[PDB]
Amino acid sequence: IVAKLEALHERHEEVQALLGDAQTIADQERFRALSREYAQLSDVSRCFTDWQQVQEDIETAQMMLDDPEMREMAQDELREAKEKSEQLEQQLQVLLLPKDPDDERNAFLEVRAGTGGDEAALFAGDLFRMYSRYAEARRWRVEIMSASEGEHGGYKEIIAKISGDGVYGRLKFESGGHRVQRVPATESQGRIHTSACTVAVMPELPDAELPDINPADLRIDTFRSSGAGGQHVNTTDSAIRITHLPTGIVVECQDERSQHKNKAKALSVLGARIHAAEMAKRQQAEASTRRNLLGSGDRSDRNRTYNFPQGRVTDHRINLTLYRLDEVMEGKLDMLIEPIIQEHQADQLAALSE
RNA sequence: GAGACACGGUCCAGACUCCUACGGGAGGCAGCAGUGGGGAAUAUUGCACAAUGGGCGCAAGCCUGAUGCAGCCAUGCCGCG
RNA sequence: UACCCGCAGAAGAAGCACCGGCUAACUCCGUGCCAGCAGCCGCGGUAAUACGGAGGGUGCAAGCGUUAAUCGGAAUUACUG
RNA sequence: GUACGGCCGCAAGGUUAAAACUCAAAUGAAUUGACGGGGGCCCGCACAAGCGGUGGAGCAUGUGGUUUAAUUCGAUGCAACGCGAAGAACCUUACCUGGUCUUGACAUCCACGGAAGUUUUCAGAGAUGAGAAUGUGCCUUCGGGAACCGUGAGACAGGUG
RNA sequence: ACGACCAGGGCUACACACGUGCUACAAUGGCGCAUACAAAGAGAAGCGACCUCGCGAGAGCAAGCGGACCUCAUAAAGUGCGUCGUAGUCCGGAUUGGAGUCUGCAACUCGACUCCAUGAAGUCGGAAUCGCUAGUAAUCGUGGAUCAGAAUGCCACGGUG
RNA sequence: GCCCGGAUAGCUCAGUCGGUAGAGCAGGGGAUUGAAAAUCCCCGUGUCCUUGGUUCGAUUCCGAGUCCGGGCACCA
RNA sequence: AUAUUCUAA
RNA sequence: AGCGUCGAGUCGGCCUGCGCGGAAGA
RNA sequence: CGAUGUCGGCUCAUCACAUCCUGGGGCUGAAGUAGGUCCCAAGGGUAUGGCUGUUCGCCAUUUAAAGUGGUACGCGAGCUG
Ligand SMILES: [Mg+2]
Ligand SMILES: [Mg+2]
Ligand SMILES: [Mg+2]
Ligand SMILES: [Mg+2]
Ligand SMILES: [Mg+2]
Ligand SMILES: [Mg+2]
Ligand SMILES: [Mg+2]
Ligand SMILES: [Mg+2]
Ligand SMILES: [Mg+2]
Ligand SMILES: [Mg+2]
Ligand SMILES: [Mg+2]
Ligand SMILES: [Mg+2]
Ligand SMILES: [Mg+2]
Ligand SMILES: [Mg+2]
Ligand SMILES: [Mg+2]
Ligand SMILES: [Mg+2]
Ligand SMILES: [Mg+2]
Ligand SMILES: [Mg+2]
Ligand SMILES: [Mg+2]
Ligand SMILES: [Mg+2]
Ligand SMILES: [Mg+2]
Ligand SMILES: [Mg+2]
Ligand SMILES: [Mg+2]
Ligand SMILES: [Mg+2]
Ligand SMILES: [Mg+2]
Ligand SMILES: [Mg+2]
Ligand SMILES: [Mg+2]
Ligand SMILES: [Mg+2]
Ligand SMILES: [Mg+2]
Ligand SMILES: [Mg+2]
Ligand SMILES: [Mg+2]
Ligand SMILES: [Mg+2]
Ligand SMILES: [Mg+2]
Ligand SMILES: [Mg+2]
Ligand SMILES: [Mg+2]
Ligand SMILES: [Mg+2]
Ligand SMILES: [Mg+2]
Ligand SMILES: [Mg+2]
Ligand SMILES: [Mg+2]
Repeated sequence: IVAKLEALHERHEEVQALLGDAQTIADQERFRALSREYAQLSDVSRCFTDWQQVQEDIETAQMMLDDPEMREMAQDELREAKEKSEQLEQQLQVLLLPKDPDDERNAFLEVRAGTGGDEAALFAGDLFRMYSRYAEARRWRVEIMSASEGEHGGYKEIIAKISGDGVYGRLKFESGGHRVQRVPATESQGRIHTSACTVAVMPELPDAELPDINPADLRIDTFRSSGAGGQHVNTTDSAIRITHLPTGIVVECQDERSQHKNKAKALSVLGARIHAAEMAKRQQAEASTRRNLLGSGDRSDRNRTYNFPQGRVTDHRINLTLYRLDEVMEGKLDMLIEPIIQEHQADQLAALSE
């Protein structure tokens, strides 16, 4: 975390090379993706320099006078300066806190039973409750589209839309395996069992606007229809082939004797086929996106472990362990989320162009 | 030819490599060393005919990558630090 | 060249595998069904003689392990049996 | 005992008969149990025979849940739920909010300075802080202490974590 | 500071679900008046008589008793006589208003008790389910621990049966 | 494009033809069970597709749409 | 006459 | 208008007449 | 309606220009090469196959280019069927 904020000072000075000189002013293109990079990590740098002024003072705060007598009375002045540097860390949060429009949008919280059968399902229930209680705290509107209840309680699957301002900015990190280690409720011998649940947090995609079939994006071919119908069918351009140039979808229609009916029928079909083909892409995109977020339901594939015996939650990607499980299960998730958002932004502002 | 259907002979055909004045020619490391390649992996383009053997010779000798030796490698066995 | 004699000075010369059982050799720290180990049985899910390091120990030693391959153990193709 | 091939068959199929791959077992008999909607024999308000309740009402009380700054922690089939608690207004109290302390509310150890106690005032929600009178006893080699209070250490105390 | 001190809050929250109790729905009863018959137990910062005052909870004054002595302390169901006459009642006593009492630095959150007023649900409880074999069940009072105060709980005690 | 039928509880369906809607399965609460089913008791559930009329009053009777299903779009 | 089921340390 | 200089007209609306473009086929 | 033979192919065409190529230009978000777009221009030129009765279309491979239309969607007293 501190090592990352050091890497900002590494990419703070090399950029701060040209102000009113002649090197990168030749092309405004490359300069545009450089001057704007400075601005983002400039606010964080100056605030970090203020924190890098207080640390070293602690190694000369123990004894400033020399003899131990007034040192403790003098330390109270440096103790107040330590409380000020604590507020600089409280600011650090706000300077990292993300400002990307994608974070503000709403989110579909999908929770599925991993390995553990009924026990997994009971813990899906405990996770969904934990998110629900976290969603109603900060005051979001959580509502259930699809539930599949387990035999002994909980859910085999629970899909809930969580609606507010900044949902997908705080729940994006819940995606993946959640491993639970406890004596289940479905357990006769008092044995500890290790179940997992998969959580997918997918952001709300702007519904799906079925667009108008622009006639300038059509090639319409008229020609003689095939088969029976005497002189009329010999001589009449009844048959329609509408080729949609964008997609490349082509629909032929010669079911009726009138070109107008055929053309009408073909536009209808070409509509249906264009609108079915794009809704297929969306399903595939969603299916693949979900597949990746979930991972396997196996106990080995996890971002977080909830060990009830020890009352330990341990996020595995930010090697963090808290003995505050009872709190976390009641939906005080800002013990776990905050750090993850810090270390995510620490990387974003460190690696943008590189 | 005593002996071969002949490793470093002949003829034909074939594929491959090379030379060519384009007409035509040349060649065969499964000797020793060595090169490329293949491979988990296997050595020096030494020295000498002094010894033992072989060819020819009356013999002296000449030839002998057989052989005797050296080089390389903990590859093994044995011995010693 | 083998071998012999002289000179100086401990001087120039120790590693490799293993230590849960089978199997000779045990403890501490770290990790927390992860990372990893593993010939078989198995070990590891916050008090690990089994993982990784350390200290100690055992076995081999200019080798030591691993892998491959063969017979053995296998009376598990049995002639012996 | 399957595939492929062969032979047989009207067919159904039979017959002959592999391999890959996979597991560290699979298996036989017997032993101790446990279990059976197996058998036999017994017992207990276990049923039956009775009597009175609970489940509905209002209230008490505990719990789950929900709520909350906090609703402290524990008990959870029988064998948790008027249970730990034989008694939460303060105290208790472990919880929350705010105000405070840092060898420290509670111990031992050392140095320094003071007898304790006694009344009284102000500020403060109180903790606490700042004053002012008021004593300077008890053991005594009248050198020293030990009755307990302050102040400074750093060994540690402290923790219903 | 996950240690320590303090004030004030909270453990008493309330769409709801369950357990354990209490009180009822009445006439084998209610109310009024009169009147019998227990056991067991507690008591010194304690139990507190008598007398006086108060509708009452209580208050004042104060004996006695570390108790087979004094106090708590009137047992109640029962019995006799009266009334009510089957009504949501002269059943039931929730809830709420007003006015008090006492404990306690302090009863707002959050005490118990008293008085006047108020007079809810409830007319014997669906599926179900509990206890009990005799001085038992059922029903009737009585005491104690904890405790300043604060039992319908608990632990004891007799009565009727 | 036209035509016939349909739109009623969460799902599948009755019903009514002017007033005052049901069923089964879901759902909720209780019970039974060591627990989950099955079972048992108690409950709730609808703007009667959307509009614009007629009417004192429309789920019901008109006239539009919308969605669904079933025809048909022919003679040549 | 009717009695199904019990994952995974 | 042209570039303060230069020395008579000048500017763009209205009413209306006739024309111009817009105007490619076997 | 006392008959004006109807698709496509074949053969043979002929005209228009709203130009596919070649010729001449303006503008270009025209550096060059190559394009875009609009104007002028009808002299000449303007695929062969696979599939399908096909017209159309898709596909293969060409070409400077494989124009768009009219002609009883030209052409059965010319062929096919
Ligand atoms: Mg030869
Ligand atoms: Mg050769
Ligand atoms: Mg060679
Ligand atoms: Mg190689
Ligand atoms: Mg030679
Ligand atoms: Mg051993
Ligand atoms: Mg082997
Ligand atoms: Mg053998
Ligand atoms: Mg067979
Ligand atoms: Mg066969
Ligand atoms: Mg019975
Ligand atoms: Mg009740
Ligand atoms: Mg609790
Ligand atoms: Mg608990
Ligand atoms: Mg505990
Ligand atoms: Mg416990
Ligand atoms: Mg309190
Ligand atoms: Mg505090
Ligand atoms: Mg307090
Ligand atoms: Mg409580
Ligand atoms: Mg009454
Ligand atoms: Mg007492
Ligand atoms: Mg009533
Ligand atoms: Mg009655
Ligand atoms: Mg008995
Ligand atoms: Mg009683
Ligand atoms: Mg008491
Ligand atoms: Mg009794
Ligand atoms: Mg099943
Ligand atoms: Mg004109
Ligand atoms: Mg005629
Ligand atoms: Mg032209
Ligand atoms: Mg011409
Ligand atoms: Mg000319
Ligand atoms: Mg073609
Ligand atoms: Mg034509
Ligand atoms: Mg024609
Ligand atoms: Mg023809
Ligand atoms: Mg003709």
